Amino acid sequence: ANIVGGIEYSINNASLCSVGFSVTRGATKGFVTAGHCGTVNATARIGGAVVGTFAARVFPGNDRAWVSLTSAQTLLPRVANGSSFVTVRGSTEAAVGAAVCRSGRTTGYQCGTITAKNVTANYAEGAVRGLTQGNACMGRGDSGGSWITSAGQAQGVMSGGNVQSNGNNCGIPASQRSSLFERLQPILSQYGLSLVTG
Repeated sequence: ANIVGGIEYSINNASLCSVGFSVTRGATKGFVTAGHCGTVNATARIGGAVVGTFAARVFPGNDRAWVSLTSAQTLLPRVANGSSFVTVRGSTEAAVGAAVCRSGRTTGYQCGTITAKNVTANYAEGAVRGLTQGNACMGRGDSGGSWITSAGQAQGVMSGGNVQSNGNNCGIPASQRSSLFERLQPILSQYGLSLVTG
């Protein structure tokens, strides 16, 4: 499969999440995603086909993981924006107030601004600390997916947010949204990963 931020993948033939970003670990191909999407060794599929397995994750506390892919997968420095793409150009972290977008299999490509840093989410499984908050909308299944600026700076991976009874927070105003992502930089260093860029 072609590995593009925001696309769907399944975990053990069960849950669906979204790809974060193509990465390498030495010779090993991978993608980063959210930790709550799978346990170590869980099987990832795209397009009906096995593409790899969860190599490592931290969740709760953090919310991060990477999927170690077979060599047959095609890593790409891209995030889905409708039928188009946003090129991944680096991992510079944006400040509060910056515009940012996110991509995922439920709500597609959505944009807003960064409103706060170092936010704690109290999820079912436990607290997750250190999250960045934006007011782009999202919904269930967008977890793991890319957060990126239009200028191509990869920010992090979708963790959670204040989804409403319809499964998303797109039906409330931006001022009322809390959409939380796990910062990319600590994921990259904890697992020794390099971001695929173009």
